[PDB]
Amino acid sequence: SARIGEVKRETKQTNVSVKINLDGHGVSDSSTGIPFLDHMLDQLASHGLFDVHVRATGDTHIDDHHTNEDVALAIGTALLKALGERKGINRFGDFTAPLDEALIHVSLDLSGRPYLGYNLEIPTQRVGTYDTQLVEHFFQSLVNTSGMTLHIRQLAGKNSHHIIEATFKAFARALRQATESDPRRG
Amino acid sequence: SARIGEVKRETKQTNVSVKINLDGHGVSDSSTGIPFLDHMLDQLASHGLFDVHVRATGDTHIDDHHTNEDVALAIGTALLKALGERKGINRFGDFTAPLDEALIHVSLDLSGRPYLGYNLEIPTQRVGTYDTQLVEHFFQSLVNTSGMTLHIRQLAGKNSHHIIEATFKAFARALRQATESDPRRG
Amino acid sequence: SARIGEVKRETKQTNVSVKINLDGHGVSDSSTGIPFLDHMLDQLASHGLFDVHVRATGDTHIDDHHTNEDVALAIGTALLKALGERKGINRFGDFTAPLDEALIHVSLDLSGRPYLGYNLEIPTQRVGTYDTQLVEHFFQSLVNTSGMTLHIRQLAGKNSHHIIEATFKAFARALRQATESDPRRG
Amino acid sequence: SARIGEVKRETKQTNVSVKINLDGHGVSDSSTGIPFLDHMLDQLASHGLFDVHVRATGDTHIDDHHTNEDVALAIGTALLKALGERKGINRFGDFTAPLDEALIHVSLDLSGRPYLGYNLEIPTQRVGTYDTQLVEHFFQSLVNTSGMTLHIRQLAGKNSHHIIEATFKAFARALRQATESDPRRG
Amino acid sequence: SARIGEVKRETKQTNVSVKINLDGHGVSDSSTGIPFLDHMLDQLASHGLFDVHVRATGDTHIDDHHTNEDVALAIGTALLKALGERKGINRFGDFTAPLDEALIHVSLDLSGRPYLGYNLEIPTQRVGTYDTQLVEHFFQSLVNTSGMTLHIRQLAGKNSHHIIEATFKAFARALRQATESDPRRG
Amino acid sequence: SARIGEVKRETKQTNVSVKINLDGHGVSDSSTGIPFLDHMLDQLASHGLFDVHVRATGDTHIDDHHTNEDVALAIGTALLKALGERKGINRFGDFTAPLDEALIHVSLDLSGRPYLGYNLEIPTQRVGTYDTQLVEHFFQSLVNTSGMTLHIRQLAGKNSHHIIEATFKAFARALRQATESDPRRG
Ligand SMILES: O=P(O)(O)OC[C@H](O)[C@@H](O)c1cnc[nH]1
Ligand SMILES: O=P(O)(O)OC[C@H](O)[C@@H](O)c1cnc[nH]1
Ligand SMILES: O=P(O)(O)OC[C@H](O)[C@@H](O)c1cnc[nH]1
Ligand SMILES: O=P(O)(O)OC[C@H](O)[C@@H](O)c1cnc[nH]1
Ligand SMILES: O=P(O)(O)OC[C@H](O)[C@@H](O)c1cnc[nH]1
Ligand SMILES: O=P(O)(O)OC[C@H](O)[C@@H](O)c1cnc[nH]1
Ligand SMILES: [Mn+2]
Ligand SMILES: [Mn+2]
Ligand SMILES: [Mn+2]
Ligand SMILES: [Mn+2]
Ligand SMILES: [Mn+2]
Ligand SMILES: [Mn+2]
Ligand SMILES: [Mn+2]
Ligand SMILES: [Mn+2]
Ligand SMILES: [Mn+2]
Ligand SMILES: [Mn+2]
Ligand SMILES: [Mn+2]
Ligand SMILES: [Mn+2]
Repeated sequence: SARIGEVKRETKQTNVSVKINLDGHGVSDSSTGIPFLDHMLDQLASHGLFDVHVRATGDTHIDDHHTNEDVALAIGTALLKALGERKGINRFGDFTAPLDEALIHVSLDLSGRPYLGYNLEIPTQRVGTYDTQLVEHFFQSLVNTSGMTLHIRQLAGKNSHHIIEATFKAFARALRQATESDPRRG
Repeated sequence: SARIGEVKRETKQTNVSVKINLDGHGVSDSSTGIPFLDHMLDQLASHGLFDVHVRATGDTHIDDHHTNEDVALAIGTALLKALGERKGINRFGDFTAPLDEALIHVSLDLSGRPYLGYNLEIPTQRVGTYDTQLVEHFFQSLVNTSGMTLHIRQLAGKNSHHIIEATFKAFARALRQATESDPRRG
Repeated sequence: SARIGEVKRETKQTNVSVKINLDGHGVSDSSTGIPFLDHMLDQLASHGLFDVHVRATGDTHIDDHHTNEDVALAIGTALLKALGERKGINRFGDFTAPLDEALIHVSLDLSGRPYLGYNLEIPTQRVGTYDTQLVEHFFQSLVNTSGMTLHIRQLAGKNSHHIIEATFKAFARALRQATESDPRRG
Repeated sequence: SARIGEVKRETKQTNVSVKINLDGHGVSDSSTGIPFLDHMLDQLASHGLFDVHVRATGDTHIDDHHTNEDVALAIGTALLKALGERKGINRFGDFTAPLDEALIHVSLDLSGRPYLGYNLEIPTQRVGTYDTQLVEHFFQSLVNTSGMTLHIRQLAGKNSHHIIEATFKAFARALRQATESDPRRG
Repeated sequence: SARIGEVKRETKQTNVSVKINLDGHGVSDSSTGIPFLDHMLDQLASHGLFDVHVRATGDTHIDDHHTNEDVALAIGTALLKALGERKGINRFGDFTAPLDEALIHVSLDLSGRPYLGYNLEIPTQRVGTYDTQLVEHFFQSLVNTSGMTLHIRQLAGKNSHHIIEATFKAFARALRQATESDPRRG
Repeated sequence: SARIGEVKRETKQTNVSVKINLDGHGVSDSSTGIPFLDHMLDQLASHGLFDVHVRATGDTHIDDHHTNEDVALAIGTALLKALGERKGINRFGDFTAPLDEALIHVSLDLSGRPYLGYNLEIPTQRVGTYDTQLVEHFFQSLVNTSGMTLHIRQLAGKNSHHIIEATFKAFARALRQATESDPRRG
């Protein structure tokens, strides 16, 4: 049956619930209190064919940082849980996706060793109300709990929304590849 | 008994109440009308083991500047009052604390001569709704009324929230050291 | 009697009322819909000893630009009206004022020829909700309708609020000097 | 009556007595054990029309530093005391004075917030037996206890005695302006 | 009683056993098949007062890399286990230690978030038979499984053995501080 | 009982007597014929809680060099003697202390191998009558006879007296730490 991982975590700052199906149909059901992040999690579901269910609340009066971080941490853990024994999967993923003028290359390995390589240069400080420093932190936190090797390379781009969104498209497609069955490893 | 300092000050712009216990247990009770500052004052309490009670209101319609300044001024005065005759204390504090990639070295002396040395380079203009120029002004104002020699050195950091928060962790730990009894000066 | 100038102007975008007494006592009564500008107009009154009455409404949904501009234009006209025949006045003003680390030199002549020389470098984009580009535009518009020669020189400064506020202090003091009676020109 | 401030302070290192009349006639009566400093305090009295009475002794065997510092601290306190409630005064001062080729601009505000901006470049290490590093320290210490905002800008100069002396002339004249009654604030 | 963590892990490449006592007496009992690493683990025990028991074998015919990595991973896990609920500890550590001309500053937080900041510049490729690239990898792997925030700053140094050994001295002393009881958090 | 070291040495150039108590109460009793050095030795006693008794005479007609050197040599020997078998001590010390704008980091190890790392940049040639080249020589000579590893790093500073004095404060505090009992090495 489908590989599903679920995490619930409450702290004094945030409360987060995540459920991810690696064998999904792109069902997008994310509400973090951070609308731009919800849009990116929808991208993860649609471009990766994951089913993504996220609920979070938190101390957004301070800033979006703790919520963003705790959502990412929980997603990484949910991915780890869903992966189970990791038998028979491709393990590696590699994809370069555009959004108009933006072009982002993502390469990853479900290695069990956390590492983020990241060189995005996002030229504005806010996309809507979303602090663009939080993009790197989202991926770093996700890597840290999932135990993923992840490289994100900005090949082109000028519009901040395009850069970030193309990153999520490429990541989702690379992660779909990595999590799928390898037909010669059954 | 415990060294407690209290200040109340009302101006045409702000109204501030501060009570600080140098011999506290980290009781955090700060409401300034500036949520990010409240978070940093919680850090001061938790990392310093001060009991910190702050209430402020002010002209935040203009910007957070007058409130931030008047809170800092009052805290410096409250620290001065709490210190009393300053007998038997370590006087000096020195600590370097991280928050992830950020690393901040704080050195201080409860000297009676105000000085701020500060080289933070905070790469974004807003953390939540908090103007990052206000960090330096908070420490400068606090130094001016407390009569503290304070040096803040940014050794590493990229995320603005991490840089500022690590600064408060390091400051709190250095100030705890300085305010504690020196076992050989009794 | 006192030199008073009054202007009312309604356009499709803004509605502005200004009354200025050159021989005032620093009565501050400004409500523009732009809180930071209200604070600066209070500075004008208090540091210049002008009585300043301003009411404005406008299309702040778009941005503060049209309101800021129309307020400034009306103030310049009100100053011109109040000056009347300009007999017996000092005409020239010259003052350098600080606000903490900021230091601003203003020199002006009530010449009848508009000119703004301005070299402020305001290092952040927003003070509260006030767009810092609007400072230069305020002075330019005021100069244009008053027919003033005005030079503003930033000698020092780092905090944007301090830079802008010191500018208004220096301007107010220079304008007080220029508008006052010359004891040898009666 | 005249605004007079008096300070006496004895430490293990120095003994200092200061009496300053803000409403003086330039009576110069300074003996610090540092002859060049006595000359500068005479300049303060003569160019500011303060009456300045200073007596100091100290550990000049070590160097002039502690004496210079403690004299400056006491002067700042005496100024603060003499100012009293600060009602009706100009508050701000601004003057540029030469001594031959030297030209020094001083701007100050009796603000209650200490700040020194200082860019003198004194090209020799000793004027007589006076260590030229002590000039900055004199002004810094004075600012710290008086709660003054003070900016000192070297516009020209080559001879060290001229640079330092012009600074005291300009400071004295700016401080006279700041401390005098504002005829419209009675 | 004493906080002890134990890890055993066998892979196709290496076999590692670690037992660490956080409340030790500096008992040094390390045999990794990598003599220079054994020397550094002795330093960890002696300078940290940890009891350190390590046994490892592995594919040193290929190079020391897999053994070094797997030892480090296991040590990080053993530290995590030994820490237990982490109640009442200092949590943060900060120390700068020399070895002759080498001087290394280590700052760490037992945060639960892995991060390594590292700027060593080791000027030779081999210390004995030990590949000096393996130093960074040892700390990175240890951080990854322990969930430690760790910064290592080379302040001075020329001799590779001195640089690496001073790093272990400083790390051990910082980790001792972090793991010890905070007398005010009981 | 208290760890006391005493040295007497007469040469054709100087005559020096030193007695140091590592377990002192900050008793300061130094007379070298070099007043600035006496002030620094008082700092050593007060900031380190050493009891420091020094008497020296010498050929100060030539310059202060031989006296300064011979005092330092004797102090290093006295420290070595007082340390005795060096059992149970912390051995390492690490502290960063300010004096106003100056900030100096000292790290040391009572290693038995002499080394001085020193990067002070003292911007004037004389503090009082004390030749500022003699600061480095004092520490070098002390290191050479004590067998100490000592690093002195200037992090900030402009006033020569402040730079040198902060160095002695930091050194004294680091040396107090190194010489004190380690509670876990009894
Ligand atoms: O690539 P998708 O099919 O998910 O479509 C993306 C949308 O165009 C949208 O999110 C967008 C287009 N430009 C910025 N954002
Ligand atoms: O160090 P603390 O125990 O006070 O925890 C701090 C929190 O992690 C939090 O304030 C934070 C983490 N990243 C940004 N902020
Ligand atoms: O100079 P004033 O007496 O008008 O006082 C100004 C206030 O201190 C205030 O507007 C301010 C201080 N720092 C930023 N703003
Ligand atoms: O300007 P004053 O009237 O006080 O006269 C100053 C003197 O000329 C004197 O102090 C001087 C001239 N050159 C260096 N010093
Ligand atoms: O600092 P320790 O007491 O552990 O002694 C270290 C030894 O001197 C030694 O490991 C060494 C000295 N130079 C390189 N290595
Ligand atoms: O830090 P201490 O308590 O020893 O006080 C030092 C004195 O202020 C003094 O030595 C000094 C202050 N500025 C230069 N020297
Ligand atoms: Mn974070
Ligand atoms: Mn989109
Ligand atoms: Mn301010
Ligand atoms: Mn935080
Ligand atoms: Mn316009
Ligand atoms: Mn203001
Ligand atoms: Mn000083
Ligand atoms: Mn002269
Ligand atoms: Mn590897
Ligand atoms: Mn060795
Ligand atoms: Mn010599
Ligand atoms: Mn001194």
